Amino acid sequence: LITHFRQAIEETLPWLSSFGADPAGGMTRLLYSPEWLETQQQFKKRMAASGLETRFDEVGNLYGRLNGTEYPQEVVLSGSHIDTVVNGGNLDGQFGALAAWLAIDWLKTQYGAPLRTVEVVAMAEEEGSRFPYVFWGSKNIFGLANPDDVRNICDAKGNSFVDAMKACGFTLPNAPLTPRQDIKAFVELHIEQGCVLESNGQSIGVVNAIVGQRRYTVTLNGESNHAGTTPMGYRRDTVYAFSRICHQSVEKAKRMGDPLVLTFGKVEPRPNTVNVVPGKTTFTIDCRHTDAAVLRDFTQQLENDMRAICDEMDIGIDIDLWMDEEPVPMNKELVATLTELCEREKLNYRVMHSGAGHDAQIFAPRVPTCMIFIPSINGISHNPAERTNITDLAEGVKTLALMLYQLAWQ
Amino acid sequence: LITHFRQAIEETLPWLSSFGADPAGGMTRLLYSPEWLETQQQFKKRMAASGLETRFDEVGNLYGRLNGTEYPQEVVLSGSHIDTVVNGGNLDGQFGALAAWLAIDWLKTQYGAPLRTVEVVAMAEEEGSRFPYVFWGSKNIFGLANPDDVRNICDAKGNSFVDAMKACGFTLPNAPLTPRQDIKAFVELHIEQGCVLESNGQSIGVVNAIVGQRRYTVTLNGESNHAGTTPMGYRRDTVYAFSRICHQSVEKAKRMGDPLVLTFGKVEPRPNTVNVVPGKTTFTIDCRHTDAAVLRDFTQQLENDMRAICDEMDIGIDIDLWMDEEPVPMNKELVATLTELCEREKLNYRVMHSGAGHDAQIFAPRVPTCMIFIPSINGISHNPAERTNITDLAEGVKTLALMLYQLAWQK
Ligand SMILES: NC(=O)NC(NC(N)=O)C(=O)[O-]
Ligand SMILES: [Zn+2]
Ligand SMILES: [Zn+2]
Ligand SMILES: [Zn+2]
Ligand SMILES: [Zn+2]
Repeated sequence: LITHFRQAIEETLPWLSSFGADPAGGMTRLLYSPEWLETQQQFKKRMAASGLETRFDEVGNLYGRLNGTEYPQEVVLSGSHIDTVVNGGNLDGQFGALAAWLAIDWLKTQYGAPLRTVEVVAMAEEEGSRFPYVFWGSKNIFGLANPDDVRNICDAKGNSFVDAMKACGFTLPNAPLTPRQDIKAFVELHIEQGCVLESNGQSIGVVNAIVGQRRYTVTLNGESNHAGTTPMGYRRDTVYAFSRICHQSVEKAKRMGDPLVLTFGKVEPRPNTVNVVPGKTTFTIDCRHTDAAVLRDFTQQLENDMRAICDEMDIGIDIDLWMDEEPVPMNKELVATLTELCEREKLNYRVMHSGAGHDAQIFAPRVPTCMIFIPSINGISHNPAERTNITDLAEGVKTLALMLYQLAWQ
Repeated sequence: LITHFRQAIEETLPWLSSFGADPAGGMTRLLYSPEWLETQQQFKKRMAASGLETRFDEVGNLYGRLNGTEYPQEVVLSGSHIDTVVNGGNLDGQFGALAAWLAIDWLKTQYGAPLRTVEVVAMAEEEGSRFPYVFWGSKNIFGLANPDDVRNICDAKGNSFVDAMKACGFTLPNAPLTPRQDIKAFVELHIEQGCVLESNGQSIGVVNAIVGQRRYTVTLNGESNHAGTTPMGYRRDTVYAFSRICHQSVEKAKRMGDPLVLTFGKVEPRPNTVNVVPGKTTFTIDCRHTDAAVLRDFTQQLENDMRAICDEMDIGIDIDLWMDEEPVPMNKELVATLTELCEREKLNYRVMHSGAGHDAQIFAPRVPTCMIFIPSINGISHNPAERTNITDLAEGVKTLALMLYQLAWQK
C-alpha cells in the first residue's frame, strides 16, 4: 500500500509546489498574495474535477466535500495551512492538505460513499509572515477572530490588510463569523519540524499533546565604567550577571529532563564595546513543557533565582512576561484509536509531544482532535533545506487514510 | 599656596577651554584641526608674554623653556597632551599642560632662575581620535614614529593626514626624527579617570606603574535549532557556552585580586531571536595587569579553559588576539622622592597604579619618569561631564611645583 501513494505524491507534490515558487530559493506564499490566490484556485479546480463539492468560506479557507449516507450532517475534517514563510517550505503546511485529498480520493474509489461526511481543508494562514496576526484561518472557523484587530489599523510593509483581501475577492466581515458546530473530529498530518523521530529511528509519531509556552523580556541595569581603571570589586557588570543566570538555569533545566526546554536566544548589552563595563543588558527567555504545573513551578523558581542574584550584586531587575499560553492535550479517545491502529498495522511508531504550535491547538479545545507526525531530515524547517524521505511521506498518507476509514466508514 | 593656585586656575582654565568648545557639547579638539591650531597658538603667545622661550618642533609639539644657570644642557620636563576625544571634557590632557606652566611661573618668581633648565610641553596627539594612529606626539620626540605609517593612512572623512598637517604649517619628515637625548626627567600630572581616590576621600595619587593590555575577539560556531522541537541533549547552544566561559573566568579573575581586571563588554549572537537556539556568537575580551609574566600566563590559562569547554560541547572556536602591549614601571628613585615629599607635607595620598595608557609610557623606558593623579568624580572621563573639585586641582598643581623644585632648583 505504501508504494501506491508513493507515486501519487510524485505526480502531485511537484505540481502544487510550482505555484508560489521563489527563484531566490524555496517557497514564498504569504497571505492574500497573487501567488496565494493562484494556489487556492488551482487546487480548488483539481479537487472539483475529482468529484468533490468545493467551496471557499468568507475569508478564503478552501474545502472539498464528500457526503455521507446516514449521518450527513456529522463531518470528519482533515487538512493543514496553505501559506508559508519567506524562504523555503514545500512541505510545512501544504503537505497535510495534499495528503487529506489523496486519502479521500482513494477511499472513495475503494469503498464508495462513506456513512459520515468527510472533508478536506486548505486553511488560509497559520504563519503571520506578512501581517501582524496569527491563525487568521482556523480562528475564523470557530468565530474567534475579531475584524477590528486587522481593519487597516494594520498592514505589512506598505499594503493594507483589507486591500490585499479584497484584491483576492474577499470582503472583511463587519463582525465575527458564526462558529461551526457540525465537526465531529479533526485530524492533522504535519512534519514534526524536529529530530526525535530520526534519532530514535522511526517513521510515525502519535502526538499526545501540544506544549504550553512562556516568553519573557528581562532588563538589567547596573553601571557603565572604564574597563581598566575600575577595580573588580567596584563593578556592577550586567553581562557577568546575565552569565550567572543563563549558566545556572540551563543546568537546572537539564536535570529536570525531557520534555522541558529552556533557551536564551537574544542578548543586547549597552554600550557593547570592548573597553567598557556594560551598565545595561536586555535579554529574552523561552520555556516550554507538557504540564501546566511544572511550567509554572519551574519558571517561578527562575524568577526567584534572577531576583536573588541581582539583589546580591546590587543590580536592578525588570521582568516582563509577555507570552503565557497553557498546554493543549489531544482527545484521549482519538489517541487510543490511533495508537491501537498503529499496533494492528506493524507501523514503526512512537508516542510523542509537539514542541511547536499548529492550527490543531485551536481546534482541540472545541472538538475532538489529534495529530500525526512524519519525520524531518536534520530537524530542518522554515527554509529551503526542508525535506523528508518519500517512503516516510507515503507511510503518512497511508496512516491518515486508515484513521479516516475508522472514523467515517466503520 | 593652595588658595593661590586655586585663583590662578579659576582665571586660566575657562580661557583655554574656550578654544575647541563644541556646540554639540563638551570639547572637540582633534589633531591638526583649526581648533587645534588656535589653541596651540594662543597658549604659546601667553607663555611668551610670561617670559618663557617658546617654539614648535617638527610635528607640532609646543614647548615653553626656562634656562638654568649651572646645568643648562640638562632638562626637567613636564606636561601632557592637548587633543581630546569627540565630545570629551576639559580636564583630560590639557590640565596637565596648564599646571606645568602655572607651577614653573610661580617657582620662577619665588626663587628666581633654576639650577637646571625646566620645560613645559603640550603634545600634538595622544587620543588618535581623528586618524588611525596613536601617540604621534610623544613617539616623534624619541624618533619612534616613521612617516611611512601615516603618509597614506590619511583619513578623517576624506581628509588627508598630510594636508591637514600642511594646513597647520607643518611638513612631515622624509624619515624618523633624531631622538632628544637631553631630558633628565619627565613628570606628568593627569586625572585618575577612575573612582579609587574619590571613594577613599583622598586627593593625591603616587603612581608606581602603568598596566599592560590584551584584547581579543573570539568566535563560537555551533548550530541553530528550533527552540521548541529540539530536545536539550541534542543542542550546540553558543550563548550557553559563552555564559559558561564568562562566568568561570570572571570568577578566577576576582580570586587573583587587584590589580588584575577582566571584562567581556561586547556580545553578538546570531540570529539573536527569542525562539531560536543561537548557532553563532562573537564576543570580546579585555585584560590588564602590571606584571608582564602574570598577564601572559593568566590569559593563556583562559585560552586553554575556553578550548576545553568548546571541545566538550563539540563547538568550533577561533581566538584572535589583536592587541598585546607590555606594562611599564615608573622610575624607582623619582617615585621615592615624590612619596617622601607627600608625607613631609601631611598630604592625603595613596600609592596606586594606572589602569590606562598615557604619554608617560612612551617616555619611561628611555628617561626617568613618573606621574601624579588627582581624583575623578564618579570616575567619568571622555565625556562632557568629567569634573574634579577645584581645591583638588589646586592640590595637584602644588604637589607638581614642589616636585619640580626638588629636581631643578636643588643640586
Ligand atoms: N581604552 C580603555 O581601556 N578605556 C576606554 N574606556 C572608557 N573610557 O570607558 C577609553 O579609552 O576611554
Ligand atoms: Zn511553519
Ligand atoms: Zn506548519
Ligand atoms: Zn583621554
Ligand atoms: Zn589623557
